[PDB]
Amino acid sequence: GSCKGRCFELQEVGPPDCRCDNLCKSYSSCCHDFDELCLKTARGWECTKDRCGEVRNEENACHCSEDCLSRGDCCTNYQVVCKGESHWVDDDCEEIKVPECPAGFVRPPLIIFSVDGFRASYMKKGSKVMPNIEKLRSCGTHAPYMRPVYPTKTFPNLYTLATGLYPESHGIVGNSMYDPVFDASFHLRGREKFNHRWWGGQPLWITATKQGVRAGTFFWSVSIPHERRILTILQWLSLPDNERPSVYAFYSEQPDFSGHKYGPFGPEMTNPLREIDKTVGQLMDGLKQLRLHRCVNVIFVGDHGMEDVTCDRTEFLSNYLTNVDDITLVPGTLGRIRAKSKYDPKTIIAALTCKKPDQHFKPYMKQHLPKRLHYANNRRIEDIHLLVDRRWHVARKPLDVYKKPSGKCFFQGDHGFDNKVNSMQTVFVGYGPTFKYRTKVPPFENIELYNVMCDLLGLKPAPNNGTHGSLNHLLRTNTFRPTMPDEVSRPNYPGIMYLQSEFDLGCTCDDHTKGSTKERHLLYGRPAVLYRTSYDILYHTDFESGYSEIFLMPLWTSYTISKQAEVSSIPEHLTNCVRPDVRVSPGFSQNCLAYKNDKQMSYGFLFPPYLSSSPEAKYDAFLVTNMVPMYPAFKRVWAYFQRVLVKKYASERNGVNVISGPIFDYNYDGLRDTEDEIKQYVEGSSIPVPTHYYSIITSCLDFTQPADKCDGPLSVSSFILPHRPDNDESCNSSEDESKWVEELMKMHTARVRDIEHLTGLDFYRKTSRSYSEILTLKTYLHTYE
Ligand SMILES: *[C@@H]1O[C@H](CO)[C@@H](O[C@@H]2O[C@H](CO)[C@@H](O[C@@H]3O[C@H](CO)[C@@H](O)[C@H](O)[C@@H]3O)[C@H](O)[C@H]2NC(C)=O)[C@H](O)[C@H]1NC(C)=O
Ligand SMILES: CN(c1nc(-c2ccc(F)cc2)cs1)c1c(CCC#N)nc2ccc(C3CCN(S(C)(=O)=O)CC3)nn12
Ligand SMILES: [Ca+2]
Ligand SMILES: [Zn+2]
Ligand SMILES: [Zn+2]
Repeated sequence: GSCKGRCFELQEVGPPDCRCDNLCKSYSSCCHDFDELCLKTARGWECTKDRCGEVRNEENACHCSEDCLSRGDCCTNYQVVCKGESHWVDDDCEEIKVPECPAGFVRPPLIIFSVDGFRASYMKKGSKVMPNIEKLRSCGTHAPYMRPVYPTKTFPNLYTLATGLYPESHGIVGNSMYDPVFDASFHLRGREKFNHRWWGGQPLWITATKQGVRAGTFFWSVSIPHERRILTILQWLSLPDNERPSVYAFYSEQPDFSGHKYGPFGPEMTNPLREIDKTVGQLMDGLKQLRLHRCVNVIFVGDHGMEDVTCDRTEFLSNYLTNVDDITLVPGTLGRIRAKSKYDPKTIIAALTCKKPDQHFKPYMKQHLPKRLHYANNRRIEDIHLLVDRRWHVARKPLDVYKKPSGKCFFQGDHGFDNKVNSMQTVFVGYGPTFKYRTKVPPFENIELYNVMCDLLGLKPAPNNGTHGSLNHLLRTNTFRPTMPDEVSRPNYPGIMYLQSEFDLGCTCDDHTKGSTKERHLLYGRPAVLYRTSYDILYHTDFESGYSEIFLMPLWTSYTISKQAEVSSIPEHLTNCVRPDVRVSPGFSQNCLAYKNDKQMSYGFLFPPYLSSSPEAKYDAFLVTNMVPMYPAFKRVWAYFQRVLVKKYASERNGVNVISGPIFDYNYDGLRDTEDEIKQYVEGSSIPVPTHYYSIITSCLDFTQPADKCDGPLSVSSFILPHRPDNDESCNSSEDESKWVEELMKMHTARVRDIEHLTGLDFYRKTSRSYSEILTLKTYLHTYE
């Protein structure tokens, strides 16, 4: 019945014997003497000079007596105050070229210092506010920011950090959730959240344990002071070889807790930032005191940022919907709606769509949300979602909300918004023997981190949504080397096979061998096809394509548009021209009759006829092998992109290479559909309708070089446009395309990697860059923020 000998014991005792572990307070299951022995606070956490060589008083939180080292309970500043040593922060950066660990240590430990709601811009505050953190940042490896997953809430982001998985895959899709299979709710408060049934994937503490690497308890009851959390970690580090964990985590509820009260830029935020830094100093001083300060890898990382949000900036569904009492809303910086058991999704979406001039939320069916959010493929995600404007909340009705009785809001800051929003970005710093010295790295998504942490511990990662190798540039030593996948399907290269006469495709028109087309239009090699299919490489003066005889359209179409390229028209005489392709059987070709019989569907072209190099070349653009099903509403988007925006990008970027193609993701799992999974065809045909259209736009990062003569790193932007039969998503869509199309595109920006998942292709296979560098490029997201 005693915690004597057991404080913060790693092997938690089962029921009903009392506990002394990190979480016993949250189970109200601590032994009676837990507070007394394990949560001592007398005299604080710092030695003072008058305590140096004191007689030991056992009531003290930490000790300054001469036996403190042998007892394992000196204050973190003991050697500094009592033995004349410097604080860690007062030492200059010193490159740790090799881990310097005690005997017995078989790998450098990892300590994750996680800070809740640590907005990326808080790093600008500087060495006068946060001297310790700024030393970590400038001596170690750091990114300008780290992007969280959506929703930009704590539990989804903490578990992503831990698993490398999107929320829809790990299952923690919100701080609040309903699961229809369990018929149960998950809430930050209450004990439900501890039940293993909610938690999917394989978190780092499980990965370590499964591979024979011990973890400290990552979780801490709120009542355990931060200083005690640190002392506990440090004390665990002095355990014998056969007990000592290799992986630890500190967690702090700051600066999030204050951020909500004062807003992210409230002047009161300086105090929490100072206190966090002091906690960091206690860790580093502690490690130095243990002579582990050149042994341990330390990651400083946040879960998300913080935005200015006040109760007066609240949209109410009751202003849009009658009978708002039929609905359940998960409210705040996002919306999820479901019925209470009158309810009808289409009525609800319509009634919420483009209804007020300044409307600060947009409704979506989850499958129509931007693919970059990867927020749909989980039964815990409601079909109806509201994306809320930064700085705003959505609520169901006024009386569902309440101010203080004094009339002021409960909060001035909040988070949860789209993870592209600047204010939601958080931090990453790595410091120690395995990280690079005084190195800055590009920003990266938090899904990538699990793989790094695995590498840092010599663990094989569980299957996750990180691209393993994409952050090899963070480390001075890599335990993992990325290898480029082998191509599964080889292309055919058909010459002239058929004759005009053999084609009865219902089309009308008013009437190539590699060469240097491959050199000019495919700058980074052919994409590889990573699934079993039959497809043809088709060459033309102005573009190259990979044409699928299964889906009867290109998988990809590649072409290069120079800065000085001329945009021309679709001649009147070629307005409705479609031409048979003599290289492809009639049987594996689309036909024009299908389109005439389909009253909703038209067609467009992947290579734009607007960017033809000559009148003769333009005829290639009307080949049946270049056409794709497009709703008329979609053609408004695509024609504007092709006729106006491609030239613009080319003009701005000193030329661009473009790869465009269809995506099919009818089951919204972010993966390429099998043919069995396609649920819509051009009527009377087996022409599959794309759910989306992608484009990858590449150029030289050094803009002084043209895109087709680039020596160094590359620059990419990409999108995955939803193929919709209306433009209800774009509230200004009844105006000229100049007012809304490019904003639609920006909303549906994507990583090359997202397109790879969605198509089963592999891009950038032949460049003068290292594969690791290419992995970084493929994980880049252009945000426009
Ligand atoms: C993000 O990462 C997760 C985890 O790797 C990915 O989920 C995994 O997806 C695979 C492939 O679909 C699933 O396994 C396979 O499922 C098919 C379909 O039934 C089956 O025929 C195969 O034999 C195999 O079991 C796997 O179950 C699933 N894992 C988890 C944890 O759900 C996910 O696809 C990734 N997301 C993106 C967008 O990349
Ligand atoms: C998810 N979570 C926490 N994640 C971290 C974390 C730290 C560093 C890092 F790189 C990645 C993650 C610390 S704690 C959480 C928190 C809030 C923070 C605290 N303390 N509170 C709790 C309570 C319970 C649990 C569960 C999660 C599920 N399991 S399981 C079944 O997967 O082993 C048990 C403990 N997590 N949790
Ligand atoms: Ca799919
Ligand atoms: Zn948080
Ligand atoms: Zn918060």
